[PDB]
Amino acid sequence: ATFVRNAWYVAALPEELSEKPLGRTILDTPLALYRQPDGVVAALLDICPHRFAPLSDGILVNGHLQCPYHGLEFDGGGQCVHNPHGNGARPASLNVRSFPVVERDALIWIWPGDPALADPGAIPDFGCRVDPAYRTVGGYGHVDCNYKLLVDNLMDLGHAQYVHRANAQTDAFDRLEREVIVGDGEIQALMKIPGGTPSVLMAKFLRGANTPVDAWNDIRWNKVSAMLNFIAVAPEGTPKEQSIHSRGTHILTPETEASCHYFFGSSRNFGIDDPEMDGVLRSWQAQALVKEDKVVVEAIERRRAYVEANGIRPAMLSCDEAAVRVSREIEKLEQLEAARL
Amino acid sequence: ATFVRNAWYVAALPEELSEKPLGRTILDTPLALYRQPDGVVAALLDICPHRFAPLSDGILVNGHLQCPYHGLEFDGGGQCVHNPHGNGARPASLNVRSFPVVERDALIWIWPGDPALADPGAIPDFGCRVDPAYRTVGGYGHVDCNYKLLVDNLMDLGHAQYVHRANAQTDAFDRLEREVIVGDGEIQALMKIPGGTPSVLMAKFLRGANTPVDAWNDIRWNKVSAMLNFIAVAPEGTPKEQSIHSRGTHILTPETEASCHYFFGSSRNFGIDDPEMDGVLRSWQAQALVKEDKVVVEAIERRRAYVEANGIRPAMLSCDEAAVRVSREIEKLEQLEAARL
Amino acid sequence: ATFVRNAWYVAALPEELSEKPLGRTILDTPLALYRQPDGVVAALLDICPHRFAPLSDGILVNGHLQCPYHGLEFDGGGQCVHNPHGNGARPASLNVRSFPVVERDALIWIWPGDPALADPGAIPDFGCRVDPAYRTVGGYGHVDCNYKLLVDNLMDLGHAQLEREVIVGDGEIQALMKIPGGTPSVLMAKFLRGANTPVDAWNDIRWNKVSAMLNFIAVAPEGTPKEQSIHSRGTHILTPETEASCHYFFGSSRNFGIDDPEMDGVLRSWQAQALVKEDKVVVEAIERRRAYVEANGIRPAMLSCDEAAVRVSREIEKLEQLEAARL
Ligand SMILES: COc1c(Cl)ccc(Cl)c1C(=O)O
Ligand SMILES: COc1c(Cl)ccc(Cl)c1C(=O)O
Ligand code: FES
Ligand code: FES
Ligand code: FES
Ligand SMILES: [Fe+3]
Ligand SMILES: [Fe+3]
Repeated sequence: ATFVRNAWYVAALPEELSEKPLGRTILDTPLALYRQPDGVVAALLDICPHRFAPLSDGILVNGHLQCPYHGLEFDGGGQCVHNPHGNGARPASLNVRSFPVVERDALIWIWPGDPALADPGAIPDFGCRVDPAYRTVGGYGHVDCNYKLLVDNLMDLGHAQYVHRANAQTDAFDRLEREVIVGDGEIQALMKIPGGTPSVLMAKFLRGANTPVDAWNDIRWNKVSAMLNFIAVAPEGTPKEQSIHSRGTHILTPETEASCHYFFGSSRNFGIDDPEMDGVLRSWQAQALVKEDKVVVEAIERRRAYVEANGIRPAMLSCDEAAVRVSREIEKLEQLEAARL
Repeated sequence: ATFVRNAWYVAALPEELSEKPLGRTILDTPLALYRQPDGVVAALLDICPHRFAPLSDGILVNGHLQCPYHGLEFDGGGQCVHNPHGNGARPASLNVRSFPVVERDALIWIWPGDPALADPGAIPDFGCRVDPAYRTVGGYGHVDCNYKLLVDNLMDLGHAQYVHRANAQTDAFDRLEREVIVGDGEIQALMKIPGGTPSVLMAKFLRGANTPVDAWNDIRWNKVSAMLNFIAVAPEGTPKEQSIHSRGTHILTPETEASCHYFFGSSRNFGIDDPEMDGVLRSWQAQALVKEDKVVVEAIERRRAYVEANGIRPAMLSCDEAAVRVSREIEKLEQLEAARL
Repeated sequence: ATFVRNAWYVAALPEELSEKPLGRTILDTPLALYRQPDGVVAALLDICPHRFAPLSDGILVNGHLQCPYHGLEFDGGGQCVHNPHGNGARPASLNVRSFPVVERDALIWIWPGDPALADPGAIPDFGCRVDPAYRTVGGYGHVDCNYKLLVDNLMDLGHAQLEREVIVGDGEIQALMKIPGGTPSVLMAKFLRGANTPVDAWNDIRWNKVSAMLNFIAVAPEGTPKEQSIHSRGTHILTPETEASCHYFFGSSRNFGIDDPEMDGVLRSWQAQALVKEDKVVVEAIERRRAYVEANGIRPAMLSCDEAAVRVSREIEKLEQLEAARL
């Protein structure tokens, strides 16, 4: 019920779309997502103007989505291009809502609010995902929790030390150094674990290479819920700019008030042509983000009723600065909109 | 929550009942339906007056339904005929509600509203179901949608062109001619598809007959949600009367506000003694009515919250006349009751 | 939504707890139940004060439960004993609620209400469960019905077909039934292979504040004190989970065939000792009909066998009102 509608959200990964429509709900709005014959992606309200049937269950005819119930056909703009009934007239009332959609950086961005306020120049920058110098692998995940819980999770990558201990635990955690940068529509949480033994996973990034290492876990947040992290590890004490790293795509899109879509990926500049390294990253993604994080956040969502019924508020720790700031920016965006209508 | 209680509804097909009670919910009312030893069907509120146990889980004793919890026995009138506890007294408070029920035309009709207003002369006529000149086959189906969505579906038989695309397909759909006839508690939609290629179904009807054909697809609606259609097809261009036909039973009974029972059947006057034609009708029903229709309407029900939250109203086409009229008669009946009671 | 919070409820059987926390909901309150290294059971609100993660999914560190999300560690009192972040300060806001818990009679009792009113002297007496003269076997069961339906069932003395007698005390109610000789079938199956000749049967049940019951099933030759008879005291305790679901703790404490594995298996069966499948179908079915009975104005029609149940039911209702009246 409480969403920030005026903003770009990822609705799907390119590989998920085709001429066969995908039905997906974004911010409590059912959408029919498909790629037209010319390759351009279209996003229509998944509700036929005639009798509300799911257009996503239909097929393309002459490149146009055909409602499976009574045959009305629509173009990517939501305009009804064919009515096989009676005089076959096509009054404006037969047009269906179409959403602004942009395919960029191997992501399908959608604007669920006022289409007049849709500005592609405001789409977060995830260029590394299509940078030939980087190798990108990732996937999709559905989680039964409010998207904000996952934003919190990610804005404190420090949870890895426990929730993903088997892979990310470090014996230098106590020596953690952290800063928070607030910018124009952007917040960054910087983390540096100095001179520690590489973690199981960082050891894999360096290929079983132990030796005293330096690690960085930064994360950038952009308006609403799009984040890109910086996971780097380098021996002794080398520069952070000359180190091996992975820029992780971590984007959340609310489905319902208590559920969300999770788009994740890894864009690395090492072992670029190595199927095994691809396996490590995918294995990590499947185990950490899709299961371990899922377990915790889904359990937290189940306890929301109790915390709200009672007057329980969270007790912040020294690692929550970035998360609280992001959280407050989102709350402000919610309030602005609530004040628009 | 919103039902027209003062009307006869089909609660079950005769073959569904026996001495073993059937538990079924009609208009949010749980019923225990069974056939007594003398063969007369009884309908009791499926809630024991003692501690609310489901009488439908009990068995008959001396022809009386015995509650499975503590043994109170009831007769078809809902009267408690035996109390095995203490002095075994049977105060009126132990009687359970019994509903007016009539077995006619191979259908079990029940009156869930004001019992004093129940009048068997008001039961729709489905005589063809027990006419020795007709061969009748059918069945039952449960659907997760408000019953009105299925009334719309049936009153707008045209959808078969796209929904049943593989069976009811017709190359004369654009040469369609409709005719609506209004009446008291009765509305009829007539449709004709002359001089065209028969669909696979009609083909199987005329035993794979060659040459063009003249079909007939009418449907009659009676107060609330009981319909009988007329599917006729004839060699080339012959009369509508002498034509081989099937009178289809299509009756809906709401279960909950978002779910309903669907009683269907075919009463044909051709291939009467042919197990195969039987298979042709049973297959169609299983395929078209239970599978294909189910999908479309259940998806529409899931989109109700969104259309209501927003102010979306349906955009009617030239094929919606009969459906809109029926829909308006039902709405009026709802209003009368809402007023009346 | 409607619970009597100020009372002791069984949250688990001893054998269910260990250093690996058990997550369980009691009266709509999620709990993390575990046994510390010294063997003492602890019960914490299963909600970390930091960001609400389930402590029940964590593990013990130095004998302290560690939240699986960001590592805060707590002691059995709910006090935060370690914060691995920043200056590692531990302000009182990091403490988590801890519930009064007592392990007695091979049962884990918890007080979910006003912690100030909790008094261990008020815990029902189930001593037979740890009496060396008795052999006790039992188990756990979950049921999708309001706990009151099971209280009714039990107060209707194993109805699966001096004399009558119902005693009403304070926070306690007993229903006694002594049946000389027999008419349908007596002597009982287990009691069979012991004590013959004319006998006397016994089937009583004791109810204690809210939903804890202990029954008495016994038999002895002609005239004989129910004390020295061949008997079994059945533990039948219910603890609401949600308004429409509950936990069922059951057990048998017998003084016969004490060293005989044969009987344990049957005396440990959920269907044979707590509720036959056929009856479980009934209480869950009754729960599904609550909406209809409430929507309409349907009230139950009592029979001659409902006396004990109605009385217990009325004592519970009074307890509900007392608490409600507070707030
Ligand atoms: C969750 O953030 C990560 C951490 Cl903490 C370590 C390694 C990786 Cl690949 C990621 C990632 O971006 O998925
Ligand atoms: C759905 O109504 C029908 C149509 Cl449109 C064509 C053929 C048949 Cl058999 C039926 C039927 O009664 O099921
Ligand atoms: S509901 Fe889409 S054409 Fe009828
Ligand atoms: S609930 Fe039917 S006899 Fe007791
Ligand atoms: S939620 Fe428990 S330490 Fe953060
Ligand atoms: Fe994580
Ligand atoms: Fe259909």
